[PDB]
Amino acid sequence: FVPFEGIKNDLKGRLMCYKQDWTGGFKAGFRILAPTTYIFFASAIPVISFGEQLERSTDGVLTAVQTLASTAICGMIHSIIGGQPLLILGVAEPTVIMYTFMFNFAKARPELGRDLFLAWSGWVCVWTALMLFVLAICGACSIINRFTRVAGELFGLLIAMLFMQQAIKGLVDEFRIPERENQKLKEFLPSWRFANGMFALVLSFGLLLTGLRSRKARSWRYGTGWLRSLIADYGVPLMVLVWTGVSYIPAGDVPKGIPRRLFSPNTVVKEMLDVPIVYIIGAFIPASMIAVLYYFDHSVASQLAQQKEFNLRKPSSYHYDLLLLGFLTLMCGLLGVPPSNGVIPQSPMHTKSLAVKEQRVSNLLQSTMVGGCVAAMPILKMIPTSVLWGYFAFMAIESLPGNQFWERILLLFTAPSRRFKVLEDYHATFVETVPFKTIAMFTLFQTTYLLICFGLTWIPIAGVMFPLMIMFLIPVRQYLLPRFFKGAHLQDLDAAEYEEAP
Amino acid sequence: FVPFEGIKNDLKGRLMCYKQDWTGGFKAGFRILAPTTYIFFASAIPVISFGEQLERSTDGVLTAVQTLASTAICGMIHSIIGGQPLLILGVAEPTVIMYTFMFNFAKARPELGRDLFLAWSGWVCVWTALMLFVLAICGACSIINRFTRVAGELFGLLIAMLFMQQAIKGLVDEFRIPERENQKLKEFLPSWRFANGMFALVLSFGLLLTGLRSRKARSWRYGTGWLRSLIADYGVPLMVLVWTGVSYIPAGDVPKGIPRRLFGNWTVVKEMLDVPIVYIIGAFIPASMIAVLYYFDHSVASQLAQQKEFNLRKPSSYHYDLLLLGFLTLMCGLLGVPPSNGVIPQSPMHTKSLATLKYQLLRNRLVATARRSIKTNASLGQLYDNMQEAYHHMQTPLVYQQPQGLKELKESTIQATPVDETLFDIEKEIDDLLPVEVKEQRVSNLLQSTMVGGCVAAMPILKMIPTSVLWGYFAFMAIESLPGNQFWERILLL
Repeated sequence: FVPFEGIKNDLKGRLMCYKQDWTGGFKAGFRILAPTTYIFFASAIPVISFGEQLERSTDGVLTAVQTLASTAICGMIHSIIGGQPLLILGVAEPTVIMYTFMFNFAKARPELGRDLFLAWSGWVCVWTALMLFVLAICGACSIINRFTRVAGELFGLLIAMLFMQQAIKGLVDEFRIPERENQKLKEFLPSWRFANGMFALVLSFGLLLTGLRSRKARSWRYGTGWLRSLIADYGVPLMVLVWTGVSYIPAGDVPKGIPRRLFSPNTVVKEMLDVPIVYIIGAFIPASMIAVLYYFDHSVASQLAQQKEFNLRKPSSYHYDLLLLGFLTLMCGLLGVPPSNGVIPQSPMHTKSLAVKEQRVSNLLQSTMVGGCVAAMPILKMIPTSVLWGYFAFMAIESLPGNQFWERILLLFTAPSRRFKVLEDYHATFVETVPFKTIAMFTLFQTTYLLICFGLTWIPIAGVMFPLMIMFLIPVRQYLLPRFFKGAHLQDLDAAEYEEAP
Repeated sequence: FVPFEGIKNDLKGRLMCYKQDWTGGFKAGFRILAPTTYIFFASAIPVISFGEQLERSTDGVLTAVQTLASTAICGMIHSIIGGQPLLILGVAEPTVIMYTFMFNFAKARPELGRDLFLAWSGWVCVWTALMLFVLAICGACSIINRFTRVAGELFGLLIAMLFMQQAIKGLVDEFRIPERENQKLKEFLPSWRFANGMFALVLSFGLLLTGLRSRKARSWRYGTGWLRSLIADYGVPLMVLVWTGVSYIPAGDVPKGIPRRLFGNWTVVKEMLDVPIVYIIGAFIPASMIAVLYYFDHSVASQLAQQKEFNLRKPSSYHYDLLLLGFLTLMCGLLGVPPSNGVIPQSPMHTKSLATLKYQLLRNRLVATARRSIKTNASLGQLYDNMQEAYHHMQTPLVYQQPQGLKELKESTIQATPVDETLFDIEKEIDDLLPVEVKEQRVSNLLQSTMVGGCVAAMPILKMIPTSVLWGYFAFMAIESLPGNQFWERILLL
């Protein structure tokens, strides 16, 4: 834990390949575009969905333009001066949740209001950058090995639940009058509101079901190899386009705003000095919580992108990456946009697509395209919001497959006389090596923790504390769990490597 | 092609399993209700839709009451004295089309007009009955044997396309204005028309998708076997009820008719004699067309319910079935209702449901016997003989064929392995040595026909069903009319 040691080590490790990285990227030629476009489509649509969530949750202060710009800037900078180019940057759901909490707090206070929300957010980002610098300097990244599977899987399921809740909220709001739209428009008549809601249900469920079916095209039997690969890779953007075109079918027989489409339109230092000093101090709380969230997620995403099975020939840069994230957080705060952090499963998808051809080019190009999406905002404003709610549900459902916590929940909800069906197919090792009752106790404890965190998320002010509960899982797993469980049981239940059996 | 030879052979063949048919039907208790309810819904929904279509296109002379009564009476009579109880009788779309043509013709003739439409229809039915009698007596059904598998696969695909086209037409009509309702109503505004159409789309697609998914409940890792069997048996009726309930959720914020909802017999002999004799003779033309259509439809439906893959132990009655169809057509014409005939996919679906019923009964019996034997000796070869004995005891003694019997114990199964329960799972292995067999009987057909008959008295309950549910079920049946026919598989592989 010698100060600055990790940063110097990572800088020296990565400084012997910079030219090699760029040249290898250039040598890839035009064949490097397919992974680039694949990751670009994997990253842009979720970012637009988060932007729409912010727009509906920030009264239009933050929209898809801000999230797109933040993603582009942070990604390109991480490409140029980052330590782990394979890591994908963007605006993630936890950041959106923290910003929603911050806005809900700021609005209720006449001192700050909606006009000083961005200034307060920038102060929060300054504090977060300070804490990230402190963490990177004090060598806290040396203990990333303690982020055991339990915490990662619980956080994944929590994010999936948040996505599902957001999709349901969007579908429910599709039946109502938007808060900041004229109420005398013909499209907001009760008949047209009901029609718009029903059309939104149709479009969202069509998108969701077709995407889920298309995810598994390479296991189909019809069509050419290149077509099957194309479907399995781009079923998401293809379905988004198809259901947009479908949404345009009755356009001639219905009012202009049927179905509803993206509401997003086509420096804040001066206001920073106007924030009362007391709130500049009070920005410490959300700043600390955001620092915790980032310290978790960036490290976990880098780890996932740097799995040993990839046989990567270049070292890791956890400390330098955290320092660069602190700087990026500061700059995003100054520019009045939400900060970005490493994202999942975008980084592992980028790594698998590059399978390895490590370079700083693919990420740079994909971030440049995500930024250029801003210049095409008139094109993006053709997408209905029901498609975005369907996409939220799609992400929620797709977070589950590789999660052992979800599998153990399913085992819990399986009838006793039916575990042979579970054994018949692929499964984990703890099913055979561990007694069922211990698995049940573990799953009950994990589920209780997850529901406690989800319920805390609903608290208006104190609900900004869920990163603390997530972080508490490290000391709990370290000390309390061994008391109530026995060695190999915990080791197999909380293995760092995904084990499967035939 | 000797006169009466085919009918005599069919009657001789069937008369030696009649009491066996009834006793087999009564052997199973209420467990026979699952095939009965499945087929009852499959037969009632299309008949109600056809009745509504006839009511719209026939100026209210023929409604769903007539089609329901025809289906019920013809089904009961066939189930009692049919000859092939696996056949399901009902009013088919071709009959609807022909009756629509006949009404459109009669309405333009002042001599016939509208009041004399049913009498002319009855005379057409009399001619059709005579033609069917001639075809049955001369053994014209022998040509049915010549027709190969493709001759039935093509017909099945044609019926599937008809059902899908009907579903799409209903969904489209949900968006437009009915030609009989009051044009100046709140629920018929353009905005409310669009809302109704979109709600209908939601309801129909939900019913279709949930039914298709619940069809496969038996191969699930979750729930108790009793619950999985209940779902796999009554999913489609359950989904009909569930989505009917869902359609009522927004009822407090919409006009009266959003979404759109759905809504005995007599004798025409007296007015039959009032028809002038230029149309009694003129009925020969549509009579010949309907006779040929029924001759083809009845036979193909009967032979699609008797595929060789099902290993049926009882003979066929094509000739006697055609004779009874002629008699039933005469009766229906005299009663002033459209005639019934063998309908697909209802008949192959009936056979499949009965096969599944027998398979599940056999699986339960063999699992119970295996569990009993595993405790006492369980020698893995003394247990298999016990299972074979249980199988043989369960079967019904007949005179034509012999039970298939449990198939050979696979080499891999024995090589993998008294008997160690840890290395012998009954559920995994029992499915691999069970033959395909059909629980043939006359009780399911009679109960389904009686339920269709009671639907006539249960109209106020039927008034709550939205039409989008009907269209979703039509799509489900269309997908059911190509459940893996070799023609469809070969088209897929291309």
